[PDB]
Amino acid sequence: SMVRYFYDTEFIEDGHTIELISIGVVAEDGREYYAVSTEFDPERAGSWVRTHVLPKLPPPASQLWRSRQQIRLDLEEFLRIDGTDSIELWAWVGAYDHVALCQLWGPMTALPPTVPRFTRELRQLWEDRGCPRMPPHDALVDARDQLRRFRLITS
Amino acid sequence: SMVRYFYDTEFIEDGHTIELISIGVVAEDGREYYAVSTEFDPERAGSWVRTHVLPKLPPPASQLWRSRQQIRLDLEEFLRIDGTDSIELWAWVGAYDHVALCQLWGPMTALPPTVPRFTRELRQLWEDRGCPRMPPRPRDVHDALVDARDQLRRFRLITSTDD
Ligand SMILES: [Mg+2]
Ligand SMILES: [Mg+2]
Repeated sequence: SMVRYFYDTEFIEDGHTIELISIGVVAEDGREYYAVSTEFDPERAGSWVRTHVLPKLPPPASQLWRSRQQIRLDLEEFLRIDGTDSIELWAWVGAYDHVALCQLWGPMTALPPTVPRFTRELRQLWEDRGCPRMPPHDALVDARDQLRRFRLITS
Repeated sequence: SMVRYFYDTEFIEDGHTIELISIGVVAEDGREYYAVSTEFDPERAGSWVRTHVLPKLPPPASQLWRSRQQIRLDLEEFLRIDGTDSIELWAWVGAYDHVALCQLWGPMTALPPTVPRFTRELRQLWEDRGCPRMPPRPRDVHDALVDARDQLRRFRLITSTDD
């Protein structure tokens, strides 16, 4: 069968690279994943990220802080890539999010075979369904909200 | 009061950067844009890009070869970023193509206000309509302008449907 995952990332981007700060992913079965990268340089954060992203992060002793390799491994387990379920990825205005996600494996040719090479655009579905009314920058909170919006849109 | 632009990019992406090779854009009113960047390093190309993308590029002397700044300016004009129509960007999937297009303006904060921050995905629209049988993929698919043209043709079939 098919399982949908809704995700969001926070990152530092400068028109050239995208340095991942955090990633939240929620499956439609209710499972949740959240991690913060130990490998981004907070000194490179612009004012917006420094004031709206970085203060919401966990304290530094939290086990939520993980290396990029750990996050990759954690996502391979979370997405159940070794099993037979098919995977759909969804994000809201997530072009950069998709890149940040794929770059945890490398070039998009390094993606595990069962992870799709594109992320469905939740904003597109929303508009396609006539922009139904939905409810009123932490990545797991945002990912959770995307799932909630999908279920409303598709109800 | 809205105009749809269908686009494709070709690039060298290595898990860190996305270095633009070319971009093709087709407006649903028939207008076309195509340019090839003078700034990507062809030696950095992988074997797949070397065989499928590079040989379809135009000769060095072609006026199609342009700087990144020039492509930006050209796109500001072509998309009519200061016009009254709203702009819709469409591509087969967006993601890497959307980042490659938008990095023409540098960081996300510098994208002109009227350019949308997402690209509508034809692949998603095609699936949402029940995966209708489509025409075959054309002769030179990894020529960015050929790709964009074909995307518009598909969009029209997917939406000029009986539903
Ligand atoms: Mg986001
Ligand atoms: Mg492309």
